[PDB]
Amino acid sequence: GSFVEMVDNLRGKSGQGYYVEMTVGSPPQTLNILVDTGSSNFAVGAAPHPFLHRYYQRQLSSTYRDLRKGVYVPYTQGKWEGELGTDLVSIPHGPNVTVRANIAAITESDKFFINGSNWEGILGLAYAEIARPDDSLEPFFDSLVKQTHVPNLFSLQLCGSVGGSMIIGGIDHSLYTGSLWYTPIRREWYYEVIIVRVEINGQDLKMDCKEYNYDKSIVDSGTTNLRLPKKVFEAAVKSIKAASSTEKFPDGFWLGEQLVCWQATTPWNIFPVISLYLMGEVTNQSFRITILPQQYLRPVEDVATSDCYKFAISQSSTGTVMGAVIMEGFYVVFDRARKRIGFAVSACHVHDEFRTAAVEGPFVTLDMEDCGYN
Ligand SMILES: NC1=N[C@@]2(c3cc(NC(=O)c4ccc(Br)cn4)ccc3F)OCC[C@H]2CS1
Repeated sequence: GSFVEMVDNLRGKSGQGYYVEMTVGSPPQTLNILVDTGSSNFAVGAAPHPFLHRYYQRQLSSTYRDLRKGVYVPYTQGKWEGELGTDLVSIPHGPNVTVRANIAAITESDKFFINGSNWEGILGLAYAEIARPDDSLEPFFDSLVKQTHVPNLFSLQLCGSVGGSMIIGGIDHSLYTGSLWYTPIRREWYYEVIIVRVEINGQDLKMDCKEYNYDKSIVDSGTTNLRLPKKVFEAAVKSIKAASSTEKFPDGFWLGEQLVCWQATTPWNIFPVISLYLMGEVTNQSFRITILPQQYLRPVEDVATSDCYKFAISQSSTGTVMGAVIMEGFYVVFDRARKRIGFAVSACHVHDEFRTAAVEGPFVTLDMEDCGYN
């Protein structure tokens, strides 16, 4: 019921995302559902795709209502297609409630499900504006807040076989150390934020800060990498290269086109910290989040032809995406009631004896509004 009963309600595997158990229909059908703050549709497998463990069978549900409307969602790395309806939805290890939510019954997809994963649909937690087919399709969390007395916020602790917590309706103070710092949500569509400054190992990148948000910056648990606009990526790598001079590496590595390996002997110490300064709550005030190489150098456990690592910072043409690389350092509070997102040092982030992930402030930063793109 309460927040204790929600601790540790997330599961997954490295590179396959975090999922929460949900029930849909009556009687309740159990599905595992990818937690995605980067989209706004609740969409589940509804047909026996050979790689799904379980799927939504509408014919078995007494409370199912056909909306007599289809939906077609292409995106860069894939597509799904489905039939809109509504049904009763519960979260067993969430608040003690049942709600009537929109469901897209997925009937055809390409490169949407992961071969080998233990989830079979997606929970988009972002805002109606980016819901398919349009913002009249009320996102799940909107329905949850409207139909109940669950407070309008949730928080995510992503750890990594991975685990974590999704606290629906509140904050659990044991999941973080130090204090929460809040950045405003710039516009309620994605969880858009504004980055005001970037440092590699204390050294500023000294770019026009608008480049950091071209054409936007988002917090997205449905993306693995920290993704950076192309110009920003170029400068960051050039600067990460300079700082990690001790060893040299091929161009293909930085591009995520090869891995690089060490004996059972990783010198994380040879790699720099990365700091993002975010717009703060108050005029001219910012704060910074700092991640370790333990967040951006990801063990590739599946290398059959060989301890290898993927460089998990990549180029974007869609703006900055603070994906799992960022969120695994932090307890992240999606404070929808106050249009703000909070960051605190996660009690489960992977670090060593030399260095920690950090959230520090306040700092004084001028023209922070100028960093947003229009
Ligand atoms: N936010 C995102 N949403 C998606 C989307 C995301 C995912 N995510 C993952 O598989 C995933 C997450 C975390 C880790 Br760690 C590893 N993998 C799977 C299918 C999707 F369709 O939906 C609409 C846009 C699309 C791309 S961007």
